[PDB]
Amino acid sequence: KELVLALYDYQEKSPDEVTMKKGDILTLLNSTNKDWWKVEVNDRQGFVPAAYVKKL
Repeated sequence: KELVLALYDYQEKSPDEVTMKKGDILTLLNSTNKDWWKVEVNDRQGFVPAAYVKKL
């Protein structure tokens, strides 16, 4: 498993993005990009800014 913690709220702005709330625990799917990481947030998958999450 690889979990991350949402440090901030983020509202999706494009079709490949997903929304998260501060304090959400997300499943990390792909962290190859330095700026945008692919995560699973409940049942949805998509990108959020890498700077806004913290690896656990």
